[PDB]
Amino acid sequence: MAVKKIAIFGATGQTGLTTLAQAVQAGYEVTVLVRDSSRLPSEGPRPAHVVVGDVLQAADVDKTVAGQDAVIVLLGTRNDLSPTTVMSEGARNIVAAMKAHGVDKVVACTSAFLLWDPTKVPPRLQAVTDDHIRMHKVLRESGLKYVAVMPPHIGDQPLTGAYTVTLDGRGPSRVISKHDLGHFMLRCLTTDEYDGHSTYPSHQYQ
Amino acid sequence: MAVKKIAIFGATGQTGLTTLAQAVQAGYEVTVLVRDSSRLPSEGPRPAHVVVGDVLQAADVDKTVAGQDAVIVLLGTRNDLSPTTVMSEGARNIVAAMKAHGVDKVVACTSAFLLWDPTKVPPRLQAVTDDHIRMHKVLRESGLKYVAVMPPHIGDQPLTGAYTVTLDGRGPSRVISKHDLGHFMLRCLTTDEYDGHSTYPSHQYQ
Ligand SMILES: NC(=O)c1ccc[n+]([C@@H]2O[C@H](COP(=O)([O-])OP(=O)(O)OC[C@H]3O[C@@H](n4cnc5c(N)ncnc54)[C@H](OP(=O)(O)O)[C@@H]3O)[C@@H](O)[C@H]2O)c1
Ligand SMILES: NC(=O)c1ccc[n+]([C@@H]2O[C@H](COP(=O)([O-])OP(=O)(O)OC[C@H]3O[C@@H](n4cnc5c(N)ncnc54)[C@H](OP(=O)(O)O)[C@@H]3O)[C@@H](O)[C@H]2O)c1
Ligand SMILES: O=C(O)c1cc(/C=C/c2ccc(O)c(C(=O)O)c2)ccc1O
Ligand SMILES: O=C(O)c1cc(/C=C/c2ccc(O)c(C(=O)O)c2)ccc1O
Repeated sequence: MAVKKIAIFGATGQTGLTTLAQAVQAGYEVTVLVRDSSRLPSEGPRPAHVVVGDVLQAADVDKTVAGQDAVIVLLGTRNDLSPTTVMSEGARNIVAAMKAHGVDKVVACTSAFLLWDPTKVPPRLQAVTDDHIRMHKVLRESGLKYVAVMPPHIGDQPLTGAYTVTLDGRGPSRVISKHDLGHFMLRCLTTDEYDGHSTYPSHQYQ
Repeated sequence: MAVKKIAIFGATGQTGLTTLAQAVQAGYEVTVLVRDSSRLPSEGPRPAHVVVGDVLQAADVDKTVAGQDAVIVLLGTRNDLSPTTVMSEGARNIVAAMKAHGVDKVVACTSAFLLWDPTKVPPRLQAVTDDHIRMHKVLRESGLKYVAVMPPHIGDQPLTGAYTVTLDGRGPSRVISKHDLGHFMLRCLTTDEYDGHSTYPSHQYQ
């Protein structure tokens, strides 16, 4: 494995949990950053390394990024649609840590709304989308090998590995399962073909 | 009317650098106040006059404002997430220097959060937004000819010169390219129509 040690940010979240499970099964040595109050469930798969802290603390992000081959970012605000900078400021700390530690590959999830006409983004999601836009700018400007993953609705359908990946535009379906989205984040570790592109994974579950 | 000499504050910032370059290419005689001259580009368009100093030092500001026809303010304190008064104290120094040297025109950048409901502000941006509000009041109460430029997200898109400007309200998208924002800063030097108004520049970048 050319990529074997990875940091996952957001591993306790909807997509992070299945991404972690798939990564451990695939043989990755995974380091996670978890907030003190929200640890990984005791029954689930165990990462190799756990850092307890906050993506808003440069020190905690540095500890998580040190020694890795690549970074997966699945940060979010769960059900909370309020104005926030946690994703963009978290990305700022991640970029600084990758540069300091010689890590180049970052696969980071924002949203397909970054490929929408802004006048059609639902107003209830505008505040979160605003921080996705801020995040994407931070990562694009970093000069790192950045894969911008921009999914549409994240659903509960199965892992298929059969989804479409649309480059630099909206794809033909409006859903991706959380399991397939995690599968795609990990696929991006094994190829350079999506570096510098936006990617829209989607599938028809049938 | 004929503005030929301008001071730019914040010329080494994201918007400042392109405003400066555009001003020099268009023929303005530009004076900049910079804390570190190595943060100015060594190649291409270069300002006519460089004052090395700090906007918090009244004598440095006075030396920058002396002899100008108008002032552009693109100050910012990106890293401050808790109460901060750099921009508003800078604006007090600028206003005092403008009055002492007979400079009547100031075009200054705050943010579109000043046009929207306060709960739109992400918590980590509350402090900078409070100081934007303080700087806006300093400039409004000065009696100077003041164009308040209140942009949304500042993006990276190429200069278009085709953006929308809405007066005393919001408008189309929630993004303006730094290049288009700089272009609009300079357009405000050539007209009185925005004096005493708030302006919201935005555009759709396809
Ligand atoms: N739901 C959709 O249909 C959809 C569609 C497109 C895009 N998106 C975006 O896709 C991304 C992933 O969504 P998701 O549903 O998988 O994520 P999620 O369930 O909202 O999980 C968010 C993850 O980020 C962690 N996190 C939040 N703040 C943190 C902080 N300060 N420090 C460290 N970790 C922090 C959370 O940890 P905790 O356990 O401590 O909370 C959690 O692990 C999000 O950005 C979302 O906006 C979602
Ligand atoms: N999407 C956005 O980022 C956004 C959106 C809406 C509004 N705004 C606001 O737009 C304005 C311009 O934003 P920007 O991103 O273009 O600015 P920026 O890149 O953060 O640049 C800030 C400028 O102000 C200078 N500065 C800071 N403190 C100074 C001091 N004590 N003395 C002299 N100069 C000082 C900086 O000089 P140094 O190079 O020496 O640091 C730099 O030139 C800001 O006020 C910002 O809050 C930004
Ligand atoms: O909390 C949430 O629910 C949430 C939802 C989103 C939805 C993103 C999206 C983009 C493009 C799409 O086409 C569709 C669709 O079609 O369903 C959905 C983004 C961020 C979120 O935090
Ligand atoms: O530190 C920073 O980077 C910073 C960023 C800002 C951004 C303010 C703003 C206003 C209206 C907006 O719509 C949006 C958007 O859409 O992203 C953003 C302000 C002050 C800052 O110091």
